[PDB]
Amino acid sequence: HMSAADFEAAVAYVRSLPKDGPVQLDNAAKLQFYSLYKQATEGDVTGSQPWAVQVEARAKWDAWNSCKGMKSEDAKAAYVRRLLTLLRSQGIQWKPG
Amino acid sequence: HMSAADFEAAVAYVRSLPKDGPVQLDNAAKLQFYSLYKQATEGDVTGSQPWAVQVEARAKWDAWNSCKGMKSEDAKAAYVRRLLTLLRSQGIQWKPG
Repeated sequence: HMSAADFEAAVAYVRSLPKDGPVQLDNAAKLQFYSLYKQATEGDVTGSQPWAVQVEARAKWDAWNSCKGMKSEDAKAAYVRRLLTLLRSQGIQWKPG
Repeated sequence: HMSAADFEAAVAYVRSLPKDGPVQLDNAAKLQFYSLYKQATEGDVTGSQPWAVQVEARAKWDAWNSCKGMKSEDAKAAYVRRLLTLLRSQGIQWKPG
């Protein structure tokens, strides 16, 4: 079954999605994927908080900061689970391959 | 073109390979993928060196220790490039898609 070991396949799947294809990502989803991806691959949020005026960079950093403390494998599992749940919410089933 | 950004896709591809499929991985290749993967995703080698009688665990840790100091993004790129060159050496072309 699917585990954190499928995190890379899930990342590759998200990266492969076309701009206007069958899968749509709202800002919330993009921020969830971004922050879990960074937590999974870099650990806790790095550096200083971006300027408020950089609202997208700041939102990304804040979303990553909201994951501080999460173990890398737990972030990987959460990323995969979120992809699976998002795809189901759009009528799509996924597995690696 | 391909870059470290395709690391996840390359990992997922290697995981997808069946035991006796078109792609064959010798021990050297397995140790290269393992050590670059660990370097890329965890940084420098962790913990104590395994006992020699544990030949495979020792070989894997030693291969990871040989990557110590390598920047994570450089490890990712090296992994992707190694997959591309390994596949070419068996008459296969790969790309994420």
